[PDB]
Amino acid sequence: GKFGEHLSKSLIRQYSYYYISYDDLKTELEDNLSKNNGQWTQELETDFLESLEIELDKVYTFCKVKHSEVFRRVKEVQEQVQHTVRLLDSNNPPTQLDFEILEEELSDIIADVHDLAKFSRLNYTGFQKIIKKHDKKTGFILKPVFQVRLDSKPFFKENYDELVVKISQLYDIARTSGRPNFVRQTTKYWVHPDNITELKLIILKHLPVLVFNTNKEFEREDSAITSIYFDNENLDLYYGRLRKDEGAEAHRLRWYGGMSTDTIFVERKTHREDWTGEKSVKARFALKERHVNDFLKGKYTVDQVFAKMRKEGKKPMNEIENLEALASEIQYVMLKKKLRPVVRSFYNRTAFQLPGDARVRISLDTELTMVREDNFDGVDRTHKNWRRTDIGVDWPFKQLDDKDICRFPYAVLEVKLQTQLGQEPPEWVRELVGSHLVEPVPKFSKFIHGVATLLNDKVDSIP
Repeated sequence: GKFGEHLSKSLIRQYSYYYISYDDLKTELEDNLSKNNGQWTQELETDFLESLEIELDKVYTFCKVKHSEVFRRVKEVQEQVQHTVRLLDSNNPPTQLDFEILEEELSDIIADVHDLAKFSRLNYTGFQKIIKKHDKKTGFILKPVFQVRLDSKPFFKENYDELVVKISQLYDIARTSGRPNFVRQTTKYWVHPDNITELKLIILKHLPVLVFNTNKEFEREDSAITSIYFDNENLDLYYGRLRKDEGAEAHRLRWYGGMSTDTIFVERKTHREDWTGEKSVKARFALKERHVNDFLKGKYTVDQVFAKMRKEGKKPMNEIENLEALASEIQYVMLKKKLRPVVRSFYNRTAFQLPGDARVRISLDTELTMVREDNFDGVDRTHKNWRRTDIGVDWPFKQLDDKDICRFPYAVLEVKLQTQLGQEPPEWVRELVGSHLVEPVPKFSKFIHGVATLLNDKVDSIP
């Protein structure tokens, strides 16, 4: 009534005529009743139902025009945006200037959808308010009669749910300026044993030494990386890795820290030639030391190996089945190729990294040593074991015969960068790498070096 006409004055500026004539209908109700001394008739009702059907048809059609008009701008931009995306890969590319315009046009449609929605709703509220006022002031029933007429001609039933979702989808393309990060680097350097400490102290200031929670304080023992490499009498695996053969496997049994360590890593490296397009892999499974000799024989089955892991329930069966397939393959090769402990690789690793920072990550391998594990010269070193027991991690292994050990003259410094595009690596790294402490050099194999050095007499190809 009064609150309905006062709020009606808050209509959209541009559209004043297209809007409901509430005042004109409120006058028709009060003027006809005053004339008939507060009484409504069959004649007055049919004439008032005419006025309402005139305004309903006026609104329904305008809204059927503006609805198609705003849907036109949508079709036009949906098309232009879909073609812009196609042009991202083609010879003619779309610059950032293009997306700025597309966004500008969407913002304009957003304004229109808003105005269309505000109008449809304001009008429907008016019709509801006028029918409610008529049925009150007269004893005539018009609410369910007129509802049939409103439902047959809906402008208010517009969901906009799909339009809004589409506008956001299109706007996101303009926001993401198309269809929608750093650079890695790994360098190895030789370090002369005179600089191991100086270099360690330098790195220390910037990056802390990575210490694993060893259930006890640090001991030199805790940095030892011992790896027993396997090959046969004919040194098949060595030649394969040496000639960089496609699919060339290298088998090694690794343990971290001192002799107290019971968890042994059964590792395998598969070489993949660049022509395949596939990268080389490294795969491993953990094994208790008390089971190693028995496993390599075939006596300790793969199903026995992983029985505890299956029962533990921590790992998904898919992963377990892959680890089982791995162990099975490693077990097959050891037997079929008659592999035996051939050469031991030892070195101490000091890692340097800031927690949750990968911009710079350094590692230093020191006391690089290759020891004989074979029986190719008649001398049984292992004594039917997977490693010799006359040595531990007790470098420089003085007890060993001079011809069984190769104490490598240098240390290896590995610098792993992850530099975000546009930015540079820290100046401290650039200064260190360019200093008298490190020498530039490419990666080498401790297995190949060990076999070629210690088994010089057995090998024909020496790099």
